Amino acid sequence: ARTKQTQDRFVYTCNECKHHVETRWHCTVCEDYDLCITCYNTKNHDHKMEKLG
Amino acid sequence: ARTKQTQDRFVYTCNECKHHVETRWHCTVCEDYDLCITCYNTKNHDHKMEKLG
Ligand SMILES: [Cl-]
Ligand SMILES: [Cl-]
Ligand SMILES: [Zn+2]
Ligand SMILES: [Zn+2]
Ligand SMILES: [Zn+2]
Ligand SMILES: [Zn+2]
Repeated sequence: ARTKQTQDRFVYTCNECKHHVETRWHCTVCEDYDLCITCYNTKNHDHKMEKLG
Repeated sequence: ARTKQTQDRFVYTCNECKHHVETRWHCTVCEDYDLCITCYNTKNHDHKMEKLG
């Protein structure tokens, strides 16, 4: 038997271009700062970042 | 930036023992009939089944 269960998930946007991102450079210092790959390679953030997918 | 999004998913139980199942034998004929592996191997359903995980 199957039923529906409601749950949540995280959805990310690039803090710079405001676009939806799944692969993202995540700031290890800011609380809530992510960049798309293009913005990472264009306007680089002055904190250590990690690339998450 | 991250925010929460609400969404749903399917959760399955064994129609026989009523336990939660993730690996399950699914009836190809009934609309809503699943068996856990133990119940599949114990009280077999008189329809073709497929094993889903
Ligand atoms: Cl990159
Ligand atoms: Cl089996
Ligand atoms: Zn961007
Ligand atoms: Zn930062
Ligand atoms: Zn069962
Ligand atoms: Zn059946």
